[PDB]
Amino acid sequence: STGSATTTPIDSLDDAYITPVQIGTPAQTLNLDFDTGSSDLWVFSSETTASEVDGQTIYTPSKSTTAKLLSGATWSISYGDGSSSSGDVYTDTVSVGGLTVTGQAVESAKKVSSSFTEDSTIDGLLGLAFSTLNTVSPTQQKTFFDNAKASLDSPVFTADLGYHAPGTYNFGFIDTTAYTGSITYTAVSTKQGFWEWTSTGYAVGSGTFKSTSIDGIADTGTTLLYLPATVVSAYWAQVSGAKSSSSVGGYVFPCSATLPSFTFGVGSARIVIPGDYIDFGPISTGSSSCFGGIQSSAGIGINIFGDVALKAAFVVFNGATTPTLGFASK
Ligand SMILES: NCCN1CCOCC1
Repeated sequence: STGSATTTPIDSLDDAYITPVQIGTPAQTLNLDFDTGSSDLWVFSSETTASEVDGQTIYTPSKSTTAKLLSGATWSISYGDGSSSSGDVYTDTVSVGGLTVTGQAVESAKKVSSSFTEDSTIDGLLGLAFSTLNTVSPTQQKTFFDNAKASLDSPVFTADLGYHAPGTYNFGFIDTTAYTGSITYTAVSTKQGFWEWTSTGYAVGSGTFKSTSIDGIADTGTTLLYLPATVVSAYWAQVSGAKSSSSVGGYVFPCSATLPSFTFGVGSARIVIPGDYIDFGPISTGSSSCFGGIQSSAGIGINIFGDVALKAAFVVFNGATTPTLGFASK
């Protein structure tokens, strides 16, 4: 079997991407944030505290004739960005672009932090990292991808995020028309439960490519590109007036600037991120200072190849016996 769904930016800055998911019987369509950096499928629901719901579509397990309460199971998750959510668990039928999983754990939220409440367009998350990170206790649950893998034509999912435009998440197949040139595959470590790979280096604009090992994760659930301070400083040093601001919490640059591109290595291949992808608009409404799309991972502990980097590429998440990551230009 296969599945194909359109993913769309939630706003004019591509701050996140939402993809419709059908849950239950009859179908209840929620727009979820497909997250390759986490492993819980969780949703805003009829059980979420009234004050913590602001415009999101909710999942009502009681109106789903296939929803089964997973007895004594609870989930609680804290993300790198400080946001959190928690609640109880149902098993239900879940479909993504025509690919169906029966008995998928749907984690129903009782509590969400304010960061989730303020994003009216994000109805929950669909975790696509390795099932070892799943927070369901006392019995861990598998991801949608893990549940479908046996049924899939090929054990893969692809991420094709758009810049200021719609994109696609495909399951079970590789769309050979969605990229140019070839897909370069690279090794993956699943020890931390993430799609963790090693980039072979980088370049700023038309500068000479620097061969250096950058370990990081392919994370669709993180908006920006988080890299070592040496790397990020070399990038922002090319932007006139750019500086690291402690008040704003990152590198800012004049909104009138035309940014240089950023290239990252995948083996001997190169993915070029156009400069416009790195502009995240005014730091505050009406400001002529803009927020940068390339930030330092020094406070994080891990380098993150988020949407800023992934949207410049056609990305294959190969869930073969030994998982790997594929990247092609598009
Ligand atoms: N609510 C703050 C975080 N979110 C994250 C996703 O993009 C929009 C802003």
